[PDB]
Amino acid sequence: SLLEFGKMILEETGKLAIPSYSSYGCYCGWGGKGTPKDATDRCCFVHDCCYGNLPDCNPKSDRYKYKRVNGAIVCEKGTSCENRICECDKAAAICFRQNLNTYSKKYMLYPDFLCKGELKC
Ligand SMILES: CN(C)Cc1c[nH]c2c(CCCO)cccc12
Repeated sequence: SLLEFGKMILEETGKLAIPSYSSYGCYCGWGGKGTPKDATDRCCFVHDCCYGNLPDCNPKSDRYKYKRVNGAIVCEKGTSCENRICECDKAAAICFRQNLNTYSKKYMLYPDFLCKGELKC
């Protein structure tokens, strides 16, 4: 669910999902069009694609369970939708973690008209 993914992002990064990632660039949160601005945005693009692979699942509301096994996120057994949503969100959090070194506040609240360039999943 949206709230769980926000917790997973805070644990990984130390940044609150809202407002650090909720409006970042051309793909994070509401959005998803044009050429991703940077590596963090590419994380959101992949995440957006990952959700798109699951048209009959509801990632905002569906709650999954996960644990930590060496500080590592480990998705636990639930429904097939919940399992698949978890793996999507786990990849995004890790991706954000991996790219904190290039995170830029200038891409926060990025303008929609500046998101141009087709990019398929
Ligand atoms: C409670 N709810 C309002 C939280 C929320 C809104 N947008 C979010 C994003 C967007 C980052 C990925 O697209 C990530 C994690 C949580 C949120």
